[PDB]
Amino acid sequence: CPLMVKVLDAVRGSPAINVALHVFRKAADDTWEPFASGKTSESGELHGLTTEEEFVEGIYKVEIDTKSYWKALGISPFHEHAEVVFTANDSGPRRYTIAALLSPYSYSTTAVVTN
Amino acid sequence: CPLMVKVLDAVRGSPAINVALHVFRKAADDTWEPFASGKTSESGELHGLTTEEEFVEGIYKVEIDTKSYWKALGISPFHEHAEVVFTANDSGPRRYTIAALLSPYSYSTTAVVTNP
Amino acid sequence: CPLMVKVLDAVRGSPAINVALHVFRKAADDTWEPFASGKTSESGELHGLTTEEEFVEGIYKVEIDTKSYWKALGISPFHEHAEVVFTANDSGPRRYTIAALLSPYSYSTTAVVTNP
Amino acid sequence: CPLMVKVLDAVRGSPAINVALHVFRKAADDTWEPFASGKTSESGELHGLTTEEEFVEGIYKVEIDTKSYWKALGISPFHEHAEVVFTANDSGPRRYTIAALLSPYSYSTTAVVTN
Ligand SMILES: [Mg+2]
Ligand SMILES: [Mg+2]
Ligand SMILES: [Mg+2]
Ligand SMILES: [Mg+2]
Repeated sequence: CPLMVKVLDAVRGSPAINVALHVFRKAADDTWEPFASGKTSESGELHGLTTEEEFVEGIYKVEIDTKSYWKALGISPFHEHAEVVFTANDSGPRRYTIAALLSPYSYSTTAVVTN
Repeated sequence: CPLMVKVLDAVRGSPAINVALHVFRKAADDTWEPFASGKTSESGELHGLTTEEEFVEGIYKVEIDTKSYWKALGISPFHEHAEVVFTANDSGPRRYTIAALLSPYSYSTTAVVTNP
Repeated sequence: CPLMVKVLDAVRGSPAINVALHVFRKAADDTWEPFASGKTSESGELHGLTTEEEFVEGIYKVEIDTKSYWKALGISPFHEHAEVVFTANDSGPRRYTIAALLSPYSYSTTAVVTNP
Repeated sequence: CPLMVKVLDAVRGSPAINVALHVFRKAADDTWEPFASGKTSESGELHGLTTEEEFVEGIYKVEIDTKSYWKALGISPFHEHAEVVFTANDSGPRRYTIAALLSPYSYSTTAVVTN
């Protein structure tokens, strides 16, 4: 599992469940091309997006549909979505966890990159 | 001043100075059109991006060039940029402050929205 | 203004207004002595807590009463308060801005430290 | 495991390893009394602080020695420590995860309370 996403809800103090997200890879076109997607689990996590062989160096975008999440809860949100854009880099074995902490008018994202 | 951006450096505990940022607005054909750009001052702020008359209803994207900021300080950061995407003014004009707090492998962004 | 506090509400996207906070300074016997207190304004800021002459070197604690803030808005939050503990002025006088960003089960705090 | 702590390093993008923390319980004295302590693991986590029987309702303080962590890395920090103060509340089965995200001049803490 070279790439995992974890989403937390700062209003309810809970995993953010059933959050849709899409992963894109930058093409030589300089355009965003679909790569993988899913919905977070009851633990707010999404595993199995890609494989070591598929997840080569390049620029990736993770788009988290925060707006639909807050709309489901009946809370007016600010952002259309949360986006995390980064270069995947081979430097020994690397696993990427993208963590996101959601509030209606604020979000934070952190990368935990381990070996 | 309907749109202002403030950027802070969480490593140094300081304004994030000379940070480039670009604002885009979604066009009717769903592409991102350039809207405004600038760089943060000594106070980490960018004022004067637009006017009440120009800042019409729409979907806007603020792209903050965090990578160049960290690189110039000797740091190889995680993110290519921080980008903030939001619908503006769809209930009438508002004043928007976009705040960003930067660390090499993390950032947070908050919006303060006020009624003039 | 050597010490200022700014508090934001991440649920509403607004200043956190009328937030009570108390500042303490560690005494020579390691107890927390009252130092200053006040409440945030309509802009979410609290100015005038102290002066350059009174704000001597020491270990300071800012206790922000986040629980009463959320409760008055109908929300039962996680934290009793947010507290910020730091050594001040031990390399000479500095100006400190303590920023807090509040959500019911989360908060963040950042310091902006500048040389007068 | 009714109470777990997880600490992340936003400068290095990694678990915050070997971070000392102390847990205190408020006494009727209105004073802070030692309850449990430990150091975060290589995954930035600290488990086994208490038990369901011991972790009764009351006010708890988690003090995270962020200053010593940053000093070990040679980075000047702002805070003496990070403190998380909360009331533990019986409302069906509840497990508490205190998560902390550390930067030298900034930290965030979030509570994930699950059933
Ligand atoms: Mg290479
Ligand atoms: Mg309309
Ligand atoms: Mg001295
Ligand atoms: Mg009860």
